Amino acid sequence: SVYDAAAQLTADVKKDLRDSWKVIGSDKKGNGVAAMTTLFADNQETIGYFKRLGDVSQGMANDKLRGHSITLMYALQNFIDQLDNPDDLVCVVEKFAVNHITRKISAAEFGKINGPIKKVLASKNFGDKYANAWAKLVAVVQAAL
Amino acid sequence: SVYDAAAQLTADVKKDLRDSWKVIGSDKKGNGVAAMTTLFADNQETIGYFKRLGDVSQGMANDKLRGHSITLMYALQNFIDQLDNPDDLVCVVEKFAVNHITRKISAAEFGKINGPIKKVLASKNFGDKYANAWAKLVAVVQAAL
Ligand code: HEM
Ligand code: HEM
Repeated sequence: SVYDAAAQLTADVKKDLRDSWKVIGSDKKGNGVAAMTTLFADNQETIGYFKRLGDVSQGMANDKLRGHSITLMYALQNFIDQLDNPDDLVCVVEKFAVNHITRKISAAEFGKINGPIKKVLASKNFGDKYANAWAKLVAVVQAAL
Repeated sequence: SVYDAAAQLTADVKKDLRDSWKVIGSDKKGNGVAAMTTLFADNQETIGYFKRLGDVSQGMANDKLRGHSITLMYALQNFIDQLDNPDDLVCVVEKFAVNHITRKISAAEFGKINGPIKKVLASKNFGDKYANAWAKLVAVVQAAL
């Protein structure tokens, strides 16, 4: 249940998400591409889903990958801005869930983004505490897939 | 090209876009839904394209419409944030262009959004100069359609 999942975002979790987002959200292009390049490197079996982006190994030099990556960060920005209102958070989460259901992405495979996020956070000196908070937000999307 | 259309956005135009967005972008849920409802009210022929959203006459109460509307405002947020780097603006514009090309939305039809934006701007007392500035931004996306 996406609603029960959203309820897991307690005061402490929301604070950790906001505090860490202030840092990682400041460079959407850089951290967005970093997150994607990590996903492709750690889970090569997911590259097939991104055929439209072309040669993803090119990283920042790939215009389609850069456009996709920046936009992905705005989806996260959207989630963060809706933390105050559960009903709005859920409707935006379900919107993005549809974008992935149509691409045949399961909850299990969507969860593969946790590794990349933990690594991007770690590179900014944000440890497991923050990685776990972000896993709870990702879990809300997983509940809708 | 799209790059040409973006590279032409002048300092004055960018100033007007940023000043007006400071206001209309501060209430994404409210202004996003208002923009969509106005599109359906003045251009009823577009309603069919949004069948996935269900009964759009439900307005704010329609969770699918609300989720879509909030997300549309973040696409605009994305554009505004990329104004000083045409290369990044172009790659995000092309990304959203694909979302519409796949739905068979022509450049002419995409331009139907200008009416709603003009009315939303007007509700906050931003006149013709501002509407013209936004039409130029919309024209960048049209260059990709
Ligand atoms: C924090 C997690 C993630 C977020 C917020 C997110 C967000 C997005 C957004 C905003 C889009 C563009 C939607 C569209 O225009 O159709 C997208 C596309 C896509 N996502 Fe994700 N995504 C995430 C994780 C994943 C993961 C882990 C996978 C795969 C294992 C995945 C697979 C896809 C695919 C295949 C596309 C289509 C790309 C294209 O052809 O343009 N996403 N995602
Ligand atoms: C300021 C201009 C506009 C922006 C920034 C914009 C942005 C968006 C975004 C972000 C999406 C979601 C893409 C996806 O998840 O697949 C979308 C979907 C869509 N847009 Fe637009 N759009 C604009 C104008 C228009 C206009 C004028 C039309 C029609 C005449 C249009 C038709 C569509 C359709 C049919 C969808 C698919 C809705 C669905 O089934 O979820 N858009 N748009």
